[PDB]
Amino acid sequence: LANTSAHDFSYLKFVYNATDTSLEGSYDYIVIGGGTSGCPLAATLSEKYKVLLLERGTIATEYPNTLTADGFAYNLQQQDDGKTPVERFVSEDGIDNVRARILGGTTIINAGVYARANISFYSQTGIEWDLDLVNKTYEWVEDAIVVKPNNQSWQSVIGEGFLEAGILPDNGFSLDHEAGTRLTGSTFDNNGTRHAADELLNKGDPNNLLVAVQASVEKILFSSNLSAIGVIYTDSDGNSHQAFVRGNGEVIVSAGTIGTPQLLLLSGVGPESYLSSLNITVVQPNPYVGQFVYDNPRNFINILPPNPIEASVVTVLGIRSDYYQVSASSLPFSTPPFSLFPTTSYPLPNSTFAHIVSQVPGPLSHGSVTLNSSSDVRIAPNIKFNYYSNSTDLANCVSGMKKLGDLLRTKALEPYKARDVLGIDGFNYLGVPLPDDASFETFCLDNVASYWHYHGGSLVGKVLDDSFRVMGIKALRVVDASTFPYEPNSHPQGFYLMLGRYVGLQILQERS
Ligand SMILES: Cc1cc2nc3c(=O)[nH]c(=O)nc-3n(C[C@H](O)[C@H](O)[C@H](O)COP(=O)(O)OP(=O)(O)OC[C@H]3O[C@@H](n4cnc5c(N)ncnc54)[C@H](O)[C@@H]3O)c2cc1C
Ligand SMILES: *[C@@H]1O[C@H](CO)[C@@H](O[C@@H]2O[C@H](CO)[C@@H](O)[C@H](O)[C@H]2NC(C)=O)[C@H](O)[C@H]1NC(C)=O
Ligand SMILES: *[C@@H]1O[C@H](CO)[C@@H](O)[C@H](O)[C@H]1NC(C)=O
Ligand SMILES: *[C@@H]1O[C@H](CO)[C@@H](O)[C@H](O)[C@H]1NC(C)=O
Ligand SMILES: *[C@@H]1O[C@H](CO)[C@@H](O)[C@H](O)[C@H]1NC(C)=O
Ligand SMILES: *[C@@H]1O[C@H](CO)[C@@H](O)[C@H](O)[C@H]1NC(C)=O
Ligand SMILES: *[C@@H]1O[C@H](CO)[C@@H](O)[C@H](O)[C@H]1NC(C)=O
Ligand SMILES: CC1(C)OCc2cc(C=O)ccc2O1
Repeated sequence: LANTSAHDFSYLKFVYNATDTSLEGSYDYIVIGGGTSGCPLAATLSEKYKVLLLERGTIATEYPNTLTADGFAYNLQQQDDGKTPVERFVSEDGIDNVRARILGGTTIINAGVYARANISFYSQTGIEWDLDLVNKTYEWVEDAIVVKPNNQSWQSVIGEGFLEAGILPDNGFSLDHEAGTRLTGSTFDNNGTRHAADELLNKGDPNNLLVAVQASVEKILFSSNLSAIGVIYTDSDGNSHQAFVRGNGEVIVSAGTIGTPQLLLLSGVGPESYLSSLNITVVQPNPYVGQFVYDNPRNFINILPPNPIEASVVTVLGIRSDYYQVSASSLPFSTPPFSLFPTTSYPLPNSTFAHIVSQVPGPLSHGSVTLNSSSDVRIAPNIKFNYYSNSTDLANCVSGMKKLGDLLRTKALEPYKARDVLGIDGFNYLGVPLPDDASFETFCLDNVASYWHYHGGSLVGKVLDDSFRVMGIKALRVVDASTFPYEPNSHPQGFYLMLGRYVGLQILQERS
């Protein structure tokens, strides 16, 4: 595990403005998106080869509130001016959401929770994983940026509560996704400093790795034996740039669940009928690009204790097969953190509150990503998740919401009631309190938010082979959250950080 230490920006010595035309030319690898998977991938490939990492966002030093636990709410509260580290969007379902626009990607804006994948996930995928390597790669990430969190009074309350509510066994401190109650790792250190995927660039070879920031990759370039050969990207002034791969090199798309399918569709990789209807020339027909896009539901209640509670970052997890629960305690605010609540018309708290949540696993419900613009990558694509279109997800939210009921009934939570009455109506609620089964179904459907753990759109077995290659195209891979249809665990940053380096190692091995 990592120590308490300042955020390591040493890698800025090889970070350049995309306006610099001397970045243009040939590389062994081009990685698109300096995010959760993309940074460790680029750092790994740079051990042996010349790598260009292209990131549309700027550097995290420009937005200091990204570098502390205390800053979490600020980045969501801040207006999206097209330059900010948080990009706001609204799914076609009507649910407010965010994605990262910064070097380090969503690890620079997220809630810091670190877990390893459910050990059953690997065999469920049917990919021939090198499981020893997976574990060495987890340790490489964890050594760099993960800590054992210190005690936080709210998280200890919630852990006592989960155990009293029957979420057993007590797993103590563990990074593993396993049934029961545990303290998990965090990418916020014990001084509250955020550590993130951008610090994994410090593991790259500074003679081999170049990073362009404010680089908007607009198109993947192909050969006239179809190969990816390069990219077109534009800089912050709007001028265009080209970079290419050479010899046995490859372009990897690491632009996230939203950005990867968007760039593939803009490049003519996607469903023939759909692309044809936009007069986009088809380079590689594939009916599944931007299909099987998922967003795990977040359902929640908010309690307002009659005495102040101390704000906390989530470290204590309550895990069952059918639901994953946590709680954060928060200061009040008069500017809402965008997407914490599903719409902007949610009532504001004006005292300290506990946000107590359950996450639907999978989920089984899915939607898609489609282009809004057929040319401009800076225009966000359309995204729809179809929350609770699958009855199994609704069934699982019902079970989760019943367990949050059990949690509000524990001795652990009894001190946070406004009235010493027998029932959970003894709490004061911000928004809709918990309510047979139909009332819980209505509550699940009506009060859903994003968990922010959206995934899919470029699935292994649909768009990619078991080596993350785009089927039908040489020298093109995708490595990020677009790649799997089901969550590897409650909190997937750990899996995607691991995946970046792991796939980089598989690329270096395939080539040796
Ligand atoms: C608010 C929030 C809180 C979360 N909290 C947690 C948590 O506590 N723990 C946890 O495990 N998970 C959490 N998650 C989820 C997790 O952080 C993400 O699922 C994961 O980081 C996604 O990694 P990725 O590489 O797929 O995408 P990203 O990390 O978003 O990386 C993609 C990168 O590509 C860039 N990009 C996009 N398109 C282009 C383009 N055309 N050209 C150039 N660059 C481009 C983006 O700017 C971005 O930097 C959270 C998510 C959010 C939004
Ligand atoms: C870890 O993932 C595994 C496999 O995806 C889950 O085990 C499955 O769970 C369902 C519901 O309990 C069972 O009906 C399946 O048959 C199980 N499959 C296998 C291969 O064991 C497990 O639930 C996940 N664990 C947690 C705690 O989320
Ligand atoms: C890149 O250069 C332009 C000036 O041409 C400037 O406006 C922009 O802020 C720079 N971006 C970064 C990330 O330095
Ligand atoms: C990988 O580490 C996990 C704990 O995260 C352990 O359960 C598992 O047995 C390890 N697998 C191998 C192949 O060593
Ligand atoms: C595609 O181009 C043809 C002209 O070849 C035109 O008839 C049609 O409307 C165009 N469709 C779109 C959506 O641009
Ligand atoms: C683009 O997104 C807007 C939201 O601004 C949506 O309402 C509009 O219909 C979209 N256009 C296309 C072509 O998808
Ligand atoms: C839900 O998902 C399962 C697994 O994909 C699928 O078998 C089924 O068709 C879906 N169920 C409903 C209610 O649509
Ligand atoms: C569980 C979850 C979403 O984690 C993070 C979080 C942060 C805040 C502060 O704005 C408030 C509530 C909250 O809850």
